[PDB]
Parts: sequence; structure tokens; C-alpha cells
Amino acid sequence: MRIILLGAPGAGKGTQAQFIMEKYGIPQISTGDMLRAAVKSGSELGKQAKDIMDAGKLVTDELVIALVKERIAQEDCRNGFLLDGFPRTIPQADAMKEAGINVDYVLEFDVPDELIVDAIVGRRVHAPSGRVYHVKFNPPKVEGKDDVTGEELTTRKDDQEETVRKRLVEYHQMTAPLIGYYSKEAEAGNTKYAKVDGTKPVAEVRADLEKILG
Ligand SMILES: [Cl-]
Ligand SMILES: [Cl-]
Ligand code: NA
Ligand code: NA
Ligand code: NA
Repeated sequence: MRIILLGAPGAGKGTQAQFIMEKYGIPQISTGDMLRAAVKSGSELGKQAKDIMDAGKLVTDELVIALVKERIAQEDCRNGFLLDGFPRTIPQADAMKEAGINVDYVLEFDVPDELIVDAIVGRRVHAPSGRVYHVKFNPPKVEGKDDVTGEELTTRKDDQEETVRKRLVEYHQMTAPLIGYYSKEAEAGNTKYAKVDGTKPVAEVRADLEKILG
């Protein structure tokens, strides 16, 4: 079973990763994990990836595809794999096709932007400990205060609404053509594509996935 799992930053697609891994007996792989691990191995691909990153340079599509091809040839991908958050562009998806890396399912984990914004901007944090509260989902016991220390809660610059919205805008401009690419691949019979409603409770999403996948 070969699955691509896509989703907007903050949508929460990772909430279903362990269910998929345990359903098929397949690992979760990501280009980020490949890039951070490339150094650990002695492969020449990894050394080439190390030097790119050490020079602050962009990882080219050709290199990332090589790393993906390398990763799925490892023994743990014999039942398949859950490719998390890649491809990100049409040129990357075509490079997968050029390399011969087809998958059985493309899952788009879909949560509307407004709900992602609400989830993130409602966060309140105790920065010294990393404790995280949410005004609606998990409020502090005492208003504005960390339960443990009583210190006044703050918010993160990375969670500012304008910053989240800019991130989502950029995501959809990159991902909309990719989604259409995979829908066309599915109409051609090369793969299966499904839009997954990620606003439902996790257990209901899990059930939905069972119906989509089999
Ligand atoms: Cl997320
Ligand atoms: Cl307490
Ligand atoms: Na891993
Ligand atoms: Na959309
Ligand atoms: Na506002």
C-alpha cells in the first residue's frame, strides 16, 4: 500500500498517520526526515544533501526525488509507505513519474483556512515550559495564567493571524494545481485521489479512511 498524504500547515493531517501505518504495516516517510537523516548514513546522496543544506542552498527537485527513490528501496518499505507532505509542486510530481514512483492513493486532508486560523490564534502559551493552552479547546484554570506557575501566558510570533494566513495563502497557490494534477491522474486510472474532510472527529475520519482505502 503506497499512500501520499497531503494537507495544509495546521490542518492536522498527522492525526491519521498512525492509523494508516498500523492498517498496512508501512512506515511514515518525509523529505524532511530524509534530509535530516541523509548525514547519518554514509551514502553519497546524503553527503550531497549535507553540503546543500550546510550552504543554505535549496534542495533541488532532482536531489529530493533521488532521496525518495533511495528511501523507498529500503527493506521497511516492502509493504508500501506513507509519504507525508510530498510532492509539493507539479514539477515534483512529474519528477516522481519520470523516476517511476507511482502510489495507490493520494489523500488530501482538507480543513478550511478559517478553522486552521481559529485553532492557532486561540493558542496561549507558557514559554518557559512549553505548556500550551487554547481559549476554546483547552483553557487555563485561571484566566490568562499558567496552571502550574501562575505566570501570565503569552503568544508566539509564529502563531500571529497575519503570519498564519500568509502561510496558508502560499500553500494553496502551490497546492491547487497539484491537487488537480492528481485528480487527472485518477481519471486516467494511474492512481486514486480522495478529498478527506478533516473537520470531523478523529474517529469518524478514521472510519471514512477505511471506506476510501479498503
Ligand atoms: Cl498540521
Ligand atoms: Cl493547577
Ligand atoms: Na523513520
Ligand atoms: Na481546497
Ligand atoms: Na483581526
